[PDB]
Amino acid sequence: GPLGSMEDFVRQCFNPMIVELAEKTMKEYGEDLKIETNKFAAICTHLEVCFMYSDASKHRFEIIEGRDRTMAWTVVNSICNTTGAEKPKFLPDLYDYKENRFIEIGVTRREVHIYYLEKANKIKSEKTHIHIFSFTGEEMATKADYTLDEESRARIKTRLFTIRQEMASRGLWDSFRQSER
Ligand SMILES: Oc1ccc(/C=N/Nc2ccc(Cl)cc2)c(O)c1O
Ligand SMILES: Oc1ccc(/C=N/Nc2ccc(Cl)cc2)c(O)c1O
Ligand SMILES: [Mn+2]
Ligand SMILES: [Mn+2]
Repeated sequence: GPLGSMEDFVRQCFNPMIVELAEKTMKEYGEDLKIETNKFAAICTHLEVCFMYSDASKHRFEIIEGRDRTMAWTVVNSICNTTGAEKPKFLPDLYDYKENRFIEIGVTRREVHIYYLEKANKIKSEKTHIHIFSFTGEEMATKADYTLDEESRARIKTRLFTIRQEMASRGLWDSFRQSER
């Protein structure tokens, strides 16, 4: 039927804090949200997932993603100094105080195993744990260790589904999906 605006969708669907942080991430990349709207949506989604992952167990995780790059590195360095954790080469998304490791969060509509292998190939760090979510409910994680319980992860998955369903309902899903990578 009607074909909506992705910008409208993002602003109606995500929390304003998430939207603004997303805008900042894009601006930090010099990129224009009004042209790269699908990517804007992707950034909001990834942010929301990182935030949900953290809220699934308050104070277990330190959030790295969403901060200014400089500030993010200061947080990472302080964590490494306090815990003795090995400094990663790339900025990760979270730190798990319980399992004593950084976490990289991926969100994709590509096939999750391939996506996982790509992330793990890029990272090169034996320590950073990778957790990949797809919009279809599949997930993939380092050493089949999924960190959180089924309830929490299902909450994340459900949110992803809701996003996909509302996109599809506005006619936005095809473009969004095809726009990855
Ligand atoms: O889920 C994630 C996927 C990618 C990134 C970081 N990407 N960084 C990056 C991506 C593209 C260029 Cl050209 C330069 C740097 C990242 O920080 C994530 O949390
Ligand atoms: O030009 C670009 C547009 C989008 C992306 C990232 N897209 N990520 C994404 C895109 C679609 C789905 Cl369904 C899930 C995740 C991106 O990395 C780009 O460089
Ligand atoms: Mn990140
Ligand atoms: Mn990530």
